Amino acid sequence: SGFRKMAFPSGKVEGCMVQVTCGTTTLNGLWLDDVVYCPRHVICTSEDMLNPNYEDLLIRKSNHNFLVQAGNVQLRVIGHSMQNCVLKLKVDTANPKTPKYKFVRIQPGQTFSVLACYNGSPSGVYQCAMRPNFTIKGSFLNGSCGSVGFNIDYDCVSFCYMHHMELPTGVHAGTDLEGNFYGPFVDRQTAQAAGTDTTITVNVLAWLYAAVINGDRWFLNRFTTTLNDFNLVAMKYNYEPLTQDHVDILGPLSAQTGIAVLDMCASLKELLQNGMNGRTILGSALLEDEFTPFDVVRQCSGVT
Amino acid sequence: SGFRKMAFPSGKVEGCMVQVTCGTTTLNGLWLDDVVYCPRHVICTSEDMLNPNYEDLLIRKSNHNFLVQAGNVQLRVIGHSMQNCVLKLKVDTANPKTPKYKFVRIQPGQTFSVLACYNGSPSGVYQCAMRPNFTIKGSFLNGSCGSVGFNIDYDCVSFCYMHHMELPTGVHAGTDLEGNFYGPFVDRQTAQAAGTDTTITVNVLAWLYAAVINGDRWFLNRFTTTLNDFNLVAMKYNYEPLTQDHVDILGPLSAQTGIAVLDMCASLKELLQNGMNGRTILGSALLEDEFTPFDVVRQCSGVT
Ligand SMILES: Cc1ccncc1CC(=O)Nc1cccc2c1CNCC2
Ligand SMILES: Cc1ccncc1CC(=O)Nc1cccc2c1CNCC2
Repeated sequence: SGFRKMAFPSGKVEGCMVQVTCGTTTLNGLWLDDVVYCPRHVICTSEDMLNPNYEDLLIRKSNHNFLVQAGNVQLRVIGHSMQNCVLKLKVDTANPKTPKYKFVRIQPGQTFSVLACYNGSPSGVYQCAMRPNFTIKGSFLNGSCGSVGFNIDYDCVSFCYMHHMELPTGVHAGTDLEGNFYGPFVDRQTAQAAGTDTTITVNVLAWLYAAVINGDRWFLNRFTTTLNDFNLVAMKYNYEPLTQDHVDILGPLSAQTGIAVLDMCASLKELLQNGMNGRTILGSALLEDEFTPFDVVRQCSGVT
Repeated sequence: SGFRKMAFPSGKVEGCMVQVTCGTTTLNGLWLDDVVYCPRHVICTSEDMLNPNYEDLLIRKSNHNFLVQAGNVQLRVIGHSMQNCVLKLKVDTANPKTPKYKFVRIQPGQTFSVLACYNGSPSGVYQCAMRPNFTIKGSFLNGSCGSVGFNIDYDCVSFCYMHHMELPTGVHAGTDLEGNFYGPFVDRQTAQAAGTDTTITVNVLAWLYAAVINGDRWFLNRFTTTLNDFNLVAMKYNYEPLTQDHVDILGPLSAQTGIAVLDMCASLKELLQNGMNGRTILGSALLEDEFTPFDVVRQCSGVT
């Protein structure tokens, strides 16, 4: 029992972190096989930041300008290419610690672990969700760029995020491992609107099921609702509309607890309309949306 | 910017996890050098649980009865001994992945990361605090016993906790790595009173400083207080009394922000007396006490 905001064990990812320096800029790279992936803004100086012409800046660089260091050893760079907002530095040595891996583009509302790094060294690990507006609320300081987000399925690490930028609002933006930004963001030092965010309804319901499984049941009520009625409430409270696909994904948790999804929706409806009245659920005084239904089942079943 | 409940990178600890089986019981062990540490209750059956005579149960066991498996390879057990509530299984092979390590007994109110494991395999990592009453609010299922808590200082892992038990209340109890329980707990299947818990005042103030550093400042007020006046409020709200040692530990955060510790105490006093009024601080609707002043500085400075 107990329910925590659990991250994946970061070991397989720690073995891939390297430091990449170009000119006077240092950030993190991800070394998989004989390629090191890092944000392309490593080639920028301070004057470039506002409106960089990455193609021109990269043309002034040669393989020997990209200093890649894996802990204490130096990697020899034999190729460089830009793919969207990432640089791919071909090195002459395959990473001996390369785990089984995939590059994936996650959907908004999905969760992943971040291994925050500075100078190629891991500092900490935390779990977060990709917001519906494609930002993440991380913990990143200057030098953390190139830190990655990932999920693990037994022995396979699916890398889904590489950190690039902190928006003026203090929220974070980045790319998939092919260098495509999540959201409308560009790698420029400029104010950039992040869309209106919403609460991930299916995740809140998953977390309410986790609460019931772990003994927090005070919020269960005598009511039910419909998808239409619940969605009128979700609209008013800036929650994502619930669909039958979301109900279907909540099926295993509904079966385990015996609480029909629409009955849990009626509990969530009452919590939205009345608040918590100074009470808590799983140690939180707000409705938590950073656990997917898959996360709840995994944590509640002890998947390793 | 941003502030997260960050765990240490778990890689150095993942390399030490093994599975220990004795009879029909399987749990986790920690393999450091040529010794495997695990909870002594691995030698119990279901009838033993209520009042085990561990000395007698251990006498019926021989080295070959303790099956230790590190991933896919079997370790040869050449010695066994019980030290308090832990068993130490001497093996013929030193763990090649043994990091630099220490065994430490942490103080209540201090924080650490837990690498939850099942069958010797890591499932997830999370950060928590040792409560003032010596329990931890973890996320542990049957089979997680032997999972450990730790802190990391550059390359040295200080192991501070080994998981043993879930109390009937759903909170967790365990030992230091010498097998001494934190708190009054015994490794028996019985109802055991956990003392009255309190909120870790110095940690809440550290987290309020983290909030100010990261932009959440609405709670700052025009007031100040004294240690005596603040402690009358801490008493009423079940908070640990603040001492000059706690004020001194908050010195670096007070210096960085320019907010005197007693002025932050007056902000905390107003939050205790009036609540949050439906507002949030660092994404929380309650006063968070699982970050020490050291954690706040480490996260805010990017220590790797
Ligand atoms: C300060 C910080 C904190 C947390 N996470 C990231 C950062 C740095 C950042 O946003 N860098 C950046 C992002 C887009 C483009 C460029 C840069 C840097 N100059 C080159 C052009
Ligand atoms: C079920 C669970 C969930 C989370 N964490 C731990 C557990 C198991 C547990 O409390 N075991 C235990 C703790 C003290 C003593 C003994 C045992 C087992 N039998 C032997 C004597």
